[PDB]
Amino acid sequence: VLYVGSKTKEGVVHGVATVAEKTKEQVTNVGGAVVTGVTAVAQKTVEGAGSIAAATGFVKK
Amino acid sequence: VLYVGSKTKEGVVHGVATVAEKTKEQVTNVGGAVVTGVTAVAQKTVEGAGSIAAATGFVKK
Amino acid sequence: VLYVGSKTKEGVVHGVATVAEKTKEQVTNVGGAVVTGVTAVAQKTVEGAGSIAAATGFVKK
Amino acid sequence: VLYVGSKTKEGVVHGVATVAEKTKEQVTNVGGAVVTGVTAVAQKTVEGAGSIAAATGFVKK
Amino acid sequence: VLYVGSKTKEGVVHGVATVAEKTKEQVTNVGGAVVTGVTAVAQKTVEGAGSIAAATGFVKK
Amino acid sequence: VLYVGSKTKEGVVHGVATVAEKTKEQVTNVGGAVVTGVTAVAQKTVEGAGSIAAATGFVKK
Amino acid sequence: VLYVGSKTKEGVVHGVATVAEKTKEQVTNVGGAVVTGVTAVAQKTVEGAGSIAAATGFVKK
Amino acid sequence: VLYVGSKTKEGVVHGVATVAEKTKEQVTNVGGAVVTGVTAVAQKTVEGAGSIAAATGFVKK
Ligand SMILES: Cc1ccc2c(c1)sc(-c1ccc(N(C)C)cc1)[n+]2C
Ligand SMILES: Cc1ccc2c(c1)sc(-c1ccc(N(C)C)cc1)[n+]2C
Ligand SMILES: Cc1ccc2c(c1)sc(-c1ccc(N(C)C)cc1)[n+]2C
Ligand SMILES: Cc1ccc2c(c1)sc(-c1ccc(N(C)C)cc1)[n+]2C
Ligand SMILES: Cc1ccc2c(c1)sc(-c1ccc(N(C)C)cc1)[n+]2C
Ligand SMILES: Cc1ccc2c(c1)sc(-c1ccc(N(C)C)cc1)[n+]2C
Ligand SMILES: Cc1ccc2c(c1)sc(-c1ccc(N(C)C)cc1)[n+]2C
Ligand SMILES: Cc1ccc2c(c1)sc(-c1ccc(N(C)C)cc1)[n+]2C
Repeated sequence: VLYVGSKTKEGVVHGVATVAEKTKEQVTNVGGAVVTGVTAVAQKTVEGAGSIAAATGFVKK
Repeated sequence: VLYVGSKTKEGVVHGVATVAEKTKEQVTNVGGAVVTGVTAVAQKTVEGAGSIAAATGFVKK
Repeated sequence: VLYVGSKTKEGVVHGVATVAEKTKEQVTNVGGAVVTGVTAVAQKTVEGAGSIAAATGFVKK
Repeated sequence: VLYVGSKTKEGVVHGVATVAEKTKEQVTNVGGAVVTGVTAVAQKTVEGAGSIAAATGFVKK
Repeated sequence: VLYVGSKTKEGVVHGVATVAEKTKEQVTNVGGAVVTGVTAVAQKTVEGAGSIAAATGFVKK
Repeated sequence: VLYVGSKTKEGVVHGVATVAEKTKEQVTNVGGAVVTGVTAVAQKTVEGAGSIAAATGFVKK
Repeated sequence: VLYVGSKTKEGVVHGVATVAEKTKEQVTNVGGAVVTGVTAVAQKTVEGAGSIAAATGFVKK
Repeated sequence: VLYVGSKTKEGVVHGVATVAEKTKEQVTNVGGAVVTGVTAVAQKTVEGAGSIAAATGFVKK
């Protein structure tokens, strides 16, 4: 009955340095799912599913 | 009955430096799903599904 | 009845330095799922499934 | 009834330096699931399944 | 007699990302010389002295 | 008599990522010379002295 | 008489990632010379002295 | 008479990752010379003295 939060962190990203030097980056997709290059991502979910970088081929029900 | 939040963080991104030097970046998609290049993203969901970089091939019900 | 959080961390990423030098990066997908290059990702889920870099081939029910 | 958290850490990644020099990185997927290159990832799940880098071939029910 | 320069670089700085988070930065100088915080500086000198971040206490001739 | 330069580099800095988190940075100088924090600096000198981060106490001739 | 330079490098710095987390950084100088924190520095000198991070106490001639 | 340089390197630094976590860094100088923290430095000198991190107490001629 006396919750006291103070300077708390939940789902936090900080202090990120990235260098990426590429000559050729190619993605070829035929009927599927491709996720590429996810950087410095943060989230908080309450009462639900939390997905960040999810690829599902297909759902053929 | 006495929740006291103070300087709390939930789903936070800060301090991000990114350099990307590419000569050729190509994406070719035929009937699928492609997600590429997600940087410095933050969210908070209450009572729901929270997705950031999600690719689903297809839903053929 | 007297929860007192103070400077706590849950699902936190900080202080990350990355260099990536490639000449050719290629992804070829035919009806599947490919996830590539997930860096500096943090999340917190309450009452749900938490996935970060998940690839599912397909769901043929 | 008197939980007192102080400077605690749960699912935390910090102080990570990575260099990756490649001439050719290729992924070829035909109807499966491929996950590649997951770095500096942290999460905390309460009352749910927590997966980071999971690849499932397919679910044919 | 046939100098042919092509895409040459001399005194060049490029692709620099910097983050600096400080709570207190102080400089106290009494009769001296202080240089602080020189970032991403480039020069080319022909037939002369080239100095970038030089501090000389004093010249009492 | 047929100098042919092509894509040459002399005094070059590139691809630099820096993070600096400090609580207190102090410099106290009394009659001297202090140089601090020189990052990503490049120069080319022809027929002269080339100094980057030089501190001389004093010159009492 | 047929110098042919091609993709040559002289005094070059590239691909540098640095993280520095300090609580207290102090410099106290009384009549001397202090150099601190020189990162990712490159130079080329022709027909002269080349110094990068040089500290001289004093020159009392 | 037919010098042919090709993809040569002279005084080159590349691919450097550094993390430094300190609680207290102090320098106290009284009439001397202190050099501290030189990282990822490259130079090329022709017909001259090349010094990188040199500290001289004093020159009392
Ligand atoms: C910081 C924080 C976050 C959530 C949170 C609390 C504190 S306390 C609490 C709670 C949940 C269920 C019940 N009952 C049904 C008896 C009573 C309290 N929640 C859900
Ligand atoms: C900061 C914060 C946010 C939400 C929050 C609390 C604190 S505490 C609380 C709560 C949830 C359910 C119930 N019952 C059904 C007994 C009673 C209280 N919520 C929903
Ligand atoms: C920081 C924090 C977050 C959540 C949290 C607590 C502390 S304590 C608590 C709780 C859960 C279930 C029940 N009952 C059903 C007896 C009573 C209390 N929750 C849910
Ligand atoms: C830090 C922290 C996190 C969770 C947490 C506590 C403290 S204390 C607690 C709890 C769980 C169940 C019950 N009952 C049903 C008697 C009472 C308390 N939880 C769930
Ligand atoms: C790219 C470039 C820049 C300058 C440069 C050359 C090429 S070639 C040259 C030269 C210097 C001195 C003399 N003599 C006194 C015989 C003859 C030529 N300079 C001065
Ligand atoms: C790329 C480059 C840079 C400088 C440079 C050359 C090529 S070639 C040259 C030279 C210097 C002296 C003389 N004499 C006095 C015979 C003739 C040529 N310099 C000075
Ligand atoms: C790339 C490069 C840069 C400079 C350079 C050469 C090649 S070749 C050369 C030279 C120096 C001295 C003399 N004489 C006095 C006979 C003749 C040639 N320089 C000065
Ligand atoms: C790559 C490179 C760099 C320097 C360089 C050469 C090639 S070739 C050369 C040279 C020096 C002296 C003389 N004489 C006085 C006969 C002739 C040539 N240098 C000085």
